Amino acid sequence: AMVLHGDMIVNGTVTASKIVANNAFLSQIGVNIIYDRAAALSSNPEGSYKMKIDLQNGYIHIR
Amino acid sequence: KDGSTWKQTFLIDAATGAINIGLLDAEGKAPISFDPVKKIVNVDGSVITKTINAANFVMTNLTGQDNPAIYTQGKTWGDTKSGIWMGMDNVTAKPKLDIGNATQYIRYDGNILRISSEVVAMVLHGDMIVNGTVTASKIVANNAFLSQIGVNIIYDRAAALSSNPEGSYKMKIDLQNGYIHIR
Amino acid sequence: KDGSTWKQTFLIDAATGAINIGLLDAEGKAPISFDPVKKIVNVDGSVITKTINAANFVMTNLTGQDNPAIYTQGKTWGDTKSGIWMGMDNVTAKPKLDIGNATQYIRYDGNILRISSEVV
Repeated sequence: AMVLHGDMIVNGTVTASKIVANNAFLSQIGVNIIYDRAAALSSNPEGSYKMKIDLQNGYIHIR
Repeated sequence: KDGSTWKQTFLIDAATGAINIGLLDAEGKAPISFDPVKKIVNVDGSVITKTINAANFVMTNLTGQDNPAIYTQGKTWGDTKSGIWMGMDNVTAKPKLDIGNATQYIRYDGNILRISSEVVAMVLHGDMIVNGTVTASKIVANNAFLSQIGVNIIYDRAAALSSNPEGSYKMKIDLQNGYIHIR
Repeated sequence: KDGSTWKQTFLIDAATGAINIGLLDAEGKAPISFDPVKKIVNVDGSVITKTINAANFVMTNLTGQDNPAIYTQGKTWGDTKSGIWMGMDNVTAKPKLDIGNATQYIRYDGNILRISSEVV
């Protein structure tokens, strides 16, 4: 329900439950456990990937 | 009396109970003339109106084809003009409405609405547990306290916000073909 | 008749076609008095109204400075009050509108709108 005719400097909080886009010129990030859309958009986001860099427990799994 | 024109204004006739006031323009009627026979209360216009007591909202004398409505005469739901229309339309049995032009406006029908316009179009005064689907085409933010992720081929905003998201980066971890390129 | 005040209500004069009803408050007029000479249909107020047939929407007798509009008397587009205003404003030639206060409301002008509010 957001039809856009201008540029938004949001003075509130931009929350959400899902996100699809083509790119993102962001400022600072957060990604707990590196899946990929090689698996995410693909079925089972824990599906076909080659290396999942989880920064929580010294986890560099290389495939 | 006037010239050869016996202009008559007030009348009461003991033949049909007709009660007439004001000059005549109709074939046998005047703006505020009356006819208790086949009773009808006919009036029009009010220079001063500072009050009502009931709504004066519905339209009747035709249950279906006098649609209850307060609207701009000469414009309705589907006109390119920037006029207005409100009330309970009865050709659809439920309210029609349109405020503004045909591109930057608010349209409504008794069942659904069409507001093809923005606002500064998500202004937020509360916290959202979205019960729908939050889709999008682009995203810019300062951080994200997410739950689960997806990132096909690890670029960086060292390249993404920078020109050519395939631009200046140092290691692109694509999880699709055993691709760890280190620079 | 009353006291030394000959309060007159109904009248018809064969000098100017004047048709008068009700007590007088104006200089030479009454709420539902009439004057077919320089014709005018003047009335006001209706205790019972359960019907209309045409909109009763436009405002005329001044093409530009009687703006076609149904609105709260004493408030319009740009007032901090929480009143309302609707219709085809003619000082801008197109509809003005505002429902609610000056912070949590919906504003509109014939061309554009300003709804500085949320929804869930």
